[PDB]
This record gives sequence, C-alpha cells and structure tokens, in this order.
Amino acid sequence: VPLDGGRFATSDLNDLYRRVINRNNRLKRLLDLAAPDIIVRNEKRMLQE
RNA sequence: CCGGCCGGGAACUCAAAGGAGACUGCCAGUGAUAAACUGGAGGAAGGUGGGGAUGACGUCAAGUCAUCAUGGCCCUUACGA
Repeated sequence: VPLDGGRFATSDLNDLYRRVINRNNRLKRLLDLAAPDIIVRNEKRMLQE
C-alpha cells in the first residue's frame, strides 16, 4: 500500500518472495550462462536460505 | 639396384550405386501464450549451410526472313551458277 507523501508501508511478505524470485531468476540465468559448479551451487545456497 | 620392382590383403584413400542425415531436433532470453531473430551445446556440414539450373501474367511492334521455313514482291540470255 502507498504511503501519504511518496513512500511505501509494505509488509515484508513481498520483500521476501521478491528475494525468493530475484535469486531464483538469477539462478536460472546463471545456468543458461553455464557458470562453474561451486558458484551456481552457492546460488542454490541462497535459494534454500 | 626402396621410379611399391615381385608376391600378398579387402577395412581405408578413390569410384559406380541402394540409403542414413540437417527438419529449427533441445535449452534460454526477447516478444501479444503464435511466428521470428541471436548465442551455445549437440553435430561431418546450421540456422533454406554455399553455387548452378528453374525466370509468374507482362514491359521493349528489342534481335534472327544470314541455320531454316514462309501469305506475298523482284529476277528467270539474270542479281542464278
């Protein structure tokens, strides 16, 4: 929801699923790029977190 | 006396052919879930892989009567030989 003035009074539910997906799309990107193991796997670390 | 000179062999180089194959088959991004384009792996060859042949109705009364033939015109003691 918008805040009077020009800001946002949002419940972090969004700011976590956004994270679940920012990281998620970046992960699929990192695989089309075919980056080395431990790096894209460190990405799956961030996916499970 | 290694310009394979003499045996020997049938897989290959080469060649005459029956066929496989490459068709956007797969992943991803972009994008109106369509099509399409780019990159990469796969792959002998990749985005109709390259080239020739194939030239849609027509434009130009453009070429050939000098391959030849032809409705006709001229010559037939001739230009015919």
